[PDB]
Amino acid sequence: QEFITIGSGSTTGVYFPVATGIAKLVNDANVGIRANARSTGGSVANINAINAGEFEMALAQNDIAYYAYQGCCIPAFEGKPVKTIRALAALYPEVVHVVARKDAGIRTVADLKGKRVVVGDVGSGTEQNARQILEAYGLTFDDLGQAIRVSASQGIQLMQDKRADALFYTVGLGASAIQQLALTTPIALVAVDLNRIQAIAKKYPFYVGFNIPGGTYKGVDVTTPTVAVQAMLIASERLSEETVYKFMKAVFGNLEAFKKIHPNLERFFGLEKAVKGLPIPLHPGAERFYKEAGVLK
Ligand SMILES: N[C@@H](CCC(=O)O)C(=O)O
Repeated sequence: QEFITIGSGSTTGVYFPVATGIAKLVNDANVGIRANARSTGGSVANINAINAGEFEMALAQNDIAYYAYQGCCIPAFEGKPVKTIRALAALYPEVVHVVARKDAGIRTVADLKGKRVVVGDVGSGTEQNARQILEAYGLTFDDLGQAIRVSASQGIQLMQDKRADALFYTVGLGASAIQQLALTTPIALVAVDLNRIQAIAKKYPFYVGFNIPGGTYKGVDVTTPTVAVQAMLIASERLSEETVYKFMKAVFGNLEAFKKIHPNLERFFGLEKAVKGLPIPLHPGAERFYKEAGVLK
């Protein structure tokens, strides 16, 4: 068998269940691939691991993938393009969640000054968005009381224990980590003003407005106006066309099966959307798949 490891994120985010379900589905297709998901810090770690030859595929944010491919915009990639990544599919929106304890004196992003904040994991996309958003509100990590980098499960535990005041997570709606925190702890979601971000859209062009419906998380009954990017499935350029083509048919050829993997896929995924506005080139095997499917002409 040909072994594929799919980098993901924290076990209580959305990448990890999605990657796990993708891996199972391609294994079940009996196409000579043996796939597994791996938990990681998220997008930056995942791209680095593809480039290093450690992972064959991963989930990543569209913004981070662009920055990697261009060698720009964030410190992790500035100065050295990562041209070894290719797109397979745009998947679903990843929303910037800014979670605050209700007792912490936080109603806006500006209130994070002096607070203990989980800014994202080491190697996360989340941290990059947090840094950009804080600067749009006139803050740096140094203005925080503590800038904490940990996994989603560690981060929610800190907020449960009142060892953190707030937590950022760029993640699909309905992440277990967030759901679990809302069940135990009085929390709110802090708004992120797109227009304040928009002042920085020249530099960071992938933010879109996104409104988290009220009642998504327990006790959070009001809507939350924030911003989103897009989750993507990416792959090494070094994977053969034939391997990627077979993978694509096994995973995306099976649309009902694919959408069962996570509610975000059922809600948001579609084949036409999968190829729209991509930040990096498609893998040849994906191009072939989408051409046959009639999605690319
Ligand atoms: N987009 C997040 C991870 C989201 C998830 O694990 O679902 C990141 O790159 O850090």
